[PDB]
Amino acid sequence: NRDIQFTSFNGKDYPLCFLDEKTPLLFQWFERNPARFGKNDIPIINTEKNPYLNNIIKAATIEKERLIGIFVDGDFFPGQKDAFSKLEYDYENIKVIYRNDIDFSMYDKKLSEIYMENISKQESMPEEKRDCHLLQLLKKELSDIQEGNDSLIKSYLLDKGHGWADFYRNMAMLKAGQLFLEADKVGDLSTNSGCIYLDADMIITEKLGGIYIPDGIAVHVERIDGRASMENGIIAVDRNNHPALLAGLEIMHTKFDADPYSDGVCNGIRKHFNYSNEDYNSFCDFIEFKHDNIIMNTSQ
Repeated sequence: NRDIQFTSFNGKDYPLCFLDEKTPLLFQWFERNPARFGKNDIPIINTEKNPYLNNIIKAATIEKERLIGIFVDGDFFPGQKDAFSKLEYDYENIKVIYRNDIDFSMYDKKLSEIYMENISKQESMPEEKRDCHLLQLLKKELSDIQEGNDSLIKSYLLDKGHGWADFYRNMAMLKAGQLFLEADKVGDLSTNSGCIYLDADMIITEKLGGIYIPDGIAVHVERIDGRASMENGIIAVDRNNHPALLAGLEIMHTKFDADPYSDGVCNGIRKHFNYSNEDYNSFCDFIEFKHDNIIMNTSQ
């Protein structure tokens, strides 16, 4: 509304920006084994203990005035893409966005460039503090680089773990509201380009309402027995190319084998706020996404 509000971390004040009740939601489904689903089924796991499509449909049915993205990748059968088109037709606020249809080149770097800056960073490293093996592996990987394969973004399309989904999610979230604009799925703003990423296990039990996040970014924090950690389930951004995620992308461009979750999000947010030596815990209550309307499918 009319007046900007502030919060303090480490004695510095920071602007709270306001994600209105129209801010889009983004879910993600990157599927290794489309063959597990019926040939004309929605290819998202939907079982009583894992009701992920139901969670997404619930969010869409609760937040009628929000766009609901499903950012998808994997070799889907053509009748599963047909199922996805039917979902968009059934629920007019659900918008399916294929990774394949989005250009991520503006966030790319040559593997050769990352490898060689790391070599130079080590080889020039004052003493033998050098990781002998990292130096050795870097020089060999620099050698086995195919012509149209010198891409940090293409490399994550061959990632064998969580890195395939988490790297692309970070870049989807660098695009934020502009993701819907890029996919021609808007029915938005040149300013109001915020977005809230939610993991498909999160359940909106009722209407989110307006949300205040600090300096335009907030993350899932989990607490177990009084210890807090930042988590990848919830990322809320004030706009596209939010500086914290660019900080995270900068680490992904410099640190060889950087983790897209702990470097691409956590470390990036950390650098943006210049944290480090203070309490992780006090930082975690600061950066935490406040909702109270998003439980997981493991609660009573």
